[PDB]
Amino acid sequence: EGKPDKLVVWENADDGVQLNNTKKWAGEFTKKTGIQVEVVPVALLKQQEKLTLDGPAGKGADLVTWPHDRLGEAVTKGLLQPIQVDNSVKNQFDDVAMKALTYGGKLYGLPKAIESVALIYNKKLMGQVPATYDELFQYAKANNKPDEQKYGVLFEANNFYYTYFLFAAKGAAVFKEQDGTLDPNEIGLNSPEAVQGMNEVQKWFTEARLPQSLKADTVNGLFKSGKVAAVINGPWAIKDYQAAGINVGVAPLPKIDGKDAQTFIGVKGWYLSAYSKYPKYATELMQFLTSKEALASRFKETGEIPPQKELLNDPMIKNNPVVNGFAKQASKGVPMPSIPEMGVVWEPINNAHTFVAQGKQTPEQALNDAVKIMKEKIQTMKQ
Ligand SMILES: OC[C@H]1O[C@@H]2O[C@H]3[C@H](O)[C@@H](O)[C@@H](O[C@H]4[C@H](O)[C@@H](O)[C@@H](O[C@H]5[C@H](O)[C@@H](O)[C@@H](O[C@H]6[C@H](O)[C@@H](O)[C@@H](O[C@H]7[C@H](O)[C@@H](O)[C@@H](O[C@H]8[C@H](O)[C@@H](O)[C@@H](O[C@H]1[C@H](O)[C@H]2O)O[C@@H]8CO)O[C@@H]7CO)O[C@@H]6CO)O[C@@H]5CO)O[C@@H]4CO)O[C@@H]3CO
Repeated sequence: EGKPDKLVVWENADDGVQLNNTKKWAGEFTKKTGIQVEVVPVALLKQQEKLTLDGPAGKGADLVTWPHDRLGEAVTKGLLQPIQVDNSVKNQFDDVAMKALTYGGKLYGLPKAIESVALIYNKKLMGQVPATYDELFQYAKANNKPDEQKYGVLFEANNFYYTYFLFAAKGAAVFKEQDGTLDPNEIGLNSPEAVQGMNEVQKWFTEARLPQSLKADTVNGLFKSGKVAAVINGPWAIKDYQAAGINVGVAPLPKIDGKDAQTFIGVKGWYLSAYSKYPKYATELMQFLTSKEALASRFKETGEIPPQKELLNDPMIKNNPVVNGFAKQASKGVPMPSIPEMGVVWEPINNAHTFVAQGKQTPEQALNDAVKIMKEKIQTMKQ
């Protein structure tokens, strides 16, 4: 008496390819095992906050997903539990991706996607990509006409995730480096070099005339409308652009100060809620959703590159010029930090970008204020 064996999965609310693909494969798991699986759309960046509330209340999903940067935060808050999988299961995936989903020596997920932003261009507007960043920036300055919705280069310049390469080019770092990624609280986001990076961000709004209070929808919408020659964005945008009829090209970001652009690398995995009533069955589902066959289908539908060893060297991924551009850029990037203190960085740093873009605060004042705030919030991350 009482046998409603039902699992809940939260997938990104893209009202599209990512949601459908998971609905597909969860249904195949139901067909195989008899276990009912409900795939519910919840925005990628809202999932961790939602589980924080709903999880302890018994209303959270069994499987959840978000980029790995906030793993340490999630693990320290007790949102997630380490997963029980065989060595052979782990061996199917790329080591960088597995490392990103590991915290304190414990594995917290199986990867679905590995990603970096690159230069995505309209081939009908841009035949050849600029050789350097200075050339890209001049092209932007010469062609960005916000008085007609036409742009040469447009991207989320008010977002640190996107602007990181500007900071990295100047020698700036999220956390200072000294043998290992584990950084106690040495934030480097208001170093002289970090101000240099934020100086470059300012230039995109002053010289290149980028719109105020930017968001993804503005960037994507204007590109899909054929009004933008090039954007800086990730593999997650490709299907949307192609369905909008854009003949898309993808190239690594043009060299900045003569060096490879150091973009963030992101890993998206399935995680297992610490409040799941069925961790055994949910982990079985997690393995099913990240199998070679499942992830090959996921790439075809969603365009997101699966960090599965064999698939990474599969022709549809390694020998696809569009996918190749992202892969090359990611090879020059750095994984986002995943230590708990990373869960204090994003809001103040993005706020700093906004103050700079809106001409309300200087790069120095914005970043100094931001790091002060970060340090303050970290002093409450303990028992
Ligand atoms: O189609 C585009 C996109 O649109 C939808 O997302 C919108 C969302 O639904 C809105 O709610 C709003 O989001 C705000 C959010 O709700 C607020 O809480 C806050 O967000 C904070 C985060 O919660 C917090 O986690 C952190 O976020 C940082 C990440 O942790 C970090 O990993 C990185 O994020 C980047 C991702 O790593 C990367 O994958 C890439 O994301 C793309 C998606 O993968 C792709 O599917 C698609 O997403 C849809 C989405 O499904 C809709 O629901 O496009 C994405 C790129 O546009 O890019 C990420 C960076 O954007 O960096 C972030 C910090 O930027 O900190 C934040 C800030 O405190 O603020 C949110 C914004 O106001 O807006 C989004 C529209 O983007």
